[PDB]
Amino acid sequence: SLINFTDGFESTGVNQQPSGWGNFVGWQSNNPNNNIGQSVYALVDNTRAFTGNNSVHFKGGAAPAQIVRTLPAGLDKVYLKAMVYMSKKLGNEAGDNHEHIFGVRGNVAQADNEVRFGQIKGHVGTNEMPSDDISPPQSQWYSGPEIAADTWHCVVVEMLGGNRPYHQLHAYLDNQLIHSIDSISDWNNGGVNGNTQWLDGKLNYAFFGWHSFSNNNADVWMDDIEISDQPISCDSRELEH
Amino acid sequence: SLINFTDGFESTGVNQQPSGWGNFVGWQSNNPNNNIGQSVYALVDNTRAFTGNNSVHFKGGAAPAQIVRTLPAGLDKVYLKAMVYMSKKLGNEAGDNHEHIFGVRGNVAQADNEVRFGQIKGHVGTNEMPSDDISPPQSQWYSGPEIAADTWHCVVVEMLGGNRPYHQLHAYLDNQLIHSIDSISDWNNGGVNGNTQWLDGKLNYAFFGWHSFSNNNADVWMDDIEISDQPISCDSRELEHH
Ligand SMILES: [Ca+2]
Ligand SMILES: [Ca+2]
Ligand SMILES: [Mg+2]
Ligand SMILES: [Mg+2]
Ligand SMILES: [Mg+2]
Ligand SMILES: [Mg+2]
Repeated sequence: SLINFTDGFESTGVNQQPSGWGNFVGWQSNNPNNNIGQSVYALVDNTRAFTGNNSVHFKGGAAPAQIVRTLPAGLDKVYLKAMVYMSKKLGNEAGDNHEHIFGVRGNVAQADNEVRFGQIKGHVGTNEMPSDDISPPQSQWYSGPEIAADTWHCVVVEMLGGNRPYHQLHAYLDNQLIHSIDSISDWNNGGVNGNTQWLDGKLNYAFFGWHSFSNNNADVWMDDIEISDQPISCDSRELEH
Repeated sequence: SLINFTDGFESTGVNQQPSGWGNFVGWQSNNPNNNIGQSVYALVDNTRAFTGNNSVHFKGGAAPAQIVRTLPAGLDKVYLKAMVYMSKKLGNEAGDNHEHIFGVRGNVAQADNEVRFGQIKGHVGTNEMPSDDISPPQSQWYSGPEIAADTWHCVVVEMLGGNRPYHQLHAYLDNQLIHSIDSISDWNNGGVNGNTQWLDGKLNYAFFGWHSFSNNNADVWMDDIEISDQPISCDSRELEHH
């Protein structure tokens, strides 16, 4: 209703930043050096794709490599979805700090006010900034469902904000629930400093890519991105490839 | 002489960013949220100092916390100096990736074109971006001189660029030489991609603070910072012979 967006990257040339998207590359919003000569980039690639010719290829690590899209004013909730292919797994990973593929941010220039989905402490899940809280709690770290390397996955994240008693997040892999934030006790460290409305101010930009706080370089490809304020799920082709 | 700058932080109020410096805090140049309410900052502090009442207190980690000074155009060399007090050590440290306290950068917006002195792979030394090369080589890693936690140190970094056959860096602790780069074989990964003039374009901004690529939070205090195109050293008081 406020946004119904899809992108398969098919109209953008190879080695170019996806048309219509901004970037967050090397900790800089709209880095002017997002190009195939750098070690960190977010560029269209026609050598791997889920549909059509093209995907977006993120090459990064500790230095983020992301595309970023503005979200409409007044969103209460958002759904992020993509076909995702990664060089390493997420989940069930000893030694991890945290790493993420999808998120929303409040301020374009900074990664210090955002919600980050991928894994935390080696379990699929979420990190919020600026609290630096993480979900799930410590009991579940370094275990749980895996998002395997070297295959296409259909990943969906639902973020429910606005006028409800407690903001929520649900993440899915191939339409199976793999992570939930339903109440304050789903956070490790006291629940985003006690803020029940913890998506407030976060839904200004959507971002996709690779960002590791575990010192791991990766290559990630995404295709068939969808962003909506109404629910999204994976279709027969995305499930059964 | 184009620059001969000293700062003891005595004229700035406590909890304020040092007057006349820029910042690089949480990966943003001149971050407007550099204040005592945040988890990452670079602020004047009177709870510890080497001279007078005040030092600059860096609180950071993976997220950098730094002050930044613009350097004059056309430097061929620069010396960076400070009294430094750290919550953890540099050097002789197992499992370290790299971390740094001093540096110079070419472009104010990014940490991807700079020279970084502190430790690399647990030995005191230097990391260059964008090559990501490190000095000394692998044989010396996780060993060598220590810059101990919880005491004041007088640290000097000498960077020699310009028209010489190979750019050099030397670092000194209490006037003792602890780290040198003066030949391509001092680099682990084959020498900044072959660039003999590897300080070219790097002497635009000097920075001081804490930045870990080893996921270590720290608190660092510095006092009596100096920047110059002529040599800088430590006086007997700074050496703490007592
Ligand atoms: Ca496509
Ligand atoms: Ca002082
Ligand atoms: Mg699949
Ligand atoms: Mg669809
Ligand atoms: Mg001393
Ligand atoms: Mg002096």
